[PDB]
Amino acid sequence: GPETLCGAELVDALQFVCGDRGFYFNKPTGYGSSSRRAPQTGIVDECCFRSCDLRRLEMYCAPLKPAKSA
Repeated sequence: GPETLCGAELVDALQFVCGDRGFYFNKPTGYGSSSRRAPQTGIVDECCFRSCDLRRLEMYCAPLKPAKSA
Protein backbone atom coordinates (compact mmCIF):
# COMPACT_ATOMS: atom_id res chain seq x y z
CA GLY A 1 0.00 0.00 0.00
CA PRO A 2 0.67 3.73 0.06
CA GLU A 3 4.43 4.42 0.11
CA THR A 4 5.50 6.34 -2.95
CA LEU A 5 9.10 6.39 -4.24
CA CYS A 6 9.84 7.70 -7.75
CA GLY A 7 12.77 7.44 -10.20
CA ALA A 8 16.06 7.43 -8.25
CA GLU A 9 13.98 6.74 -5.10
CA LEU A 10 12.42 3.69 -6.78
CA VAL A 11 15.89 2.29 -7.54
CA ASP A 12 16.84 3.00 -3.89
CA ALA A 13 13.70 1.05 -2.83
CA LEU A 14 14.70 -1.93 -5.03
CA GLN A 15 18.23 -1.83 -3.51
CA PHE A 16 17.09 -1.95 0.15
CA VAL A 17 15.32 -5.28 -0.52
CA CYS A 18 16.85 -7.04 -3.53
CA GLY A 19 20.33 -5.55 -3.25
CA ASP A 20 21.06 -8.88 -1.57
CA ARG A 21 17.90 -10.85 -2.49
CA GLY A 22 18.52 -10.68 -6.29
CA PHE A 23 16.89 -8.48 -8.99
CA TYR A 24 14.22 -8.85 -11.69
CA PHE A 25 12.16 -5.84 -12.84
CA ASN A 26 8.66 -7.28 -13.17
CA LYS A 27 6.62 -4.55 -14.86
CA PRO A 28 3.63 -6.57 -15.86
CA THR A 29 6.39 -8.78 -17.27
CA GLY A 30 8.75 -11.70 -17.34
CA TYR A 31 11.69 -10.76 -19.56
CA GLY A 32 11.98 -9.75 -23.22
CA SER A 33 8.80 -10.03 -25.32
CA SER A 34 6.49 -10.15 -22.31
CA SER A 35 2.90 -8.89 -22.33
CA ARG A 36 0.65 -7.56 -19.56
CA ARG A 37 0.91 -10.69 -17.43
CA ALA A 38 0.87 -9.37 -13.83
CA PRO A 39 -2.10 -8.05 -11.81
CA GLN A 40 0.84 -6.59 -9.84
CA THR A 41 0.64 -3.93 -12.63
CA GLY A 42 4.15 -2.48 -13.00
CA ILE A 43 7.37 -1.77 -11.15
CA VAL A 44 6.77 1.96 -11.79
CA ASP A 45 2.97 1.76 -11.42
CA GLU A 46 3.46 0.38 -7.88
CA CYS A 47 6.63 1.97 -6.46
CA CYS A 48 6.02 5.55 -7.72
CA PHE A 49 2.19 5.71 -7.32
CA ARG A 50 1.27 3.13 -4.62
CA SER A 51 3.37 0.28 -3.11
CA CYS A 52 7.07 0.12 -2.46
CA ASP A 53 8.99 -0.99 0.66
CA LEU A 54 10.56 -4.08 2.31
CA ARG A 55 7.39 -6.18 1.81
CA ARG A 56 5.73 -4.28 -1.06
CA LEU A 57 8.62 -4.81 -3.45
CA GLU A 58 9.37 -8.53 -3.72
CA MET A 59 7.07 -9.42 -6.72
CA TYR A 60 8.88 -6.60 -8.60
CA CYS A 61 11.77 -6.11 -6.19
CA ALA A 62 12.53 -9.56 -7.38
CA PRO A 63 10.26 -12.46 -6.22
CA LEU A 64 13.07 -14.98 -5.77
CA LYS A 65 12.12 -16.64 -2.46
CA PRO A 66 8.90 -14.78 -1.52
CA ALA A 67 6.13 -13.91 -3.96
CA LYS A 68 5.44 -10.79 -1.92
CA SER A 69 3.48 -7.63 -2.71
CA ALA A 70 0.58 -5.87 -0.95
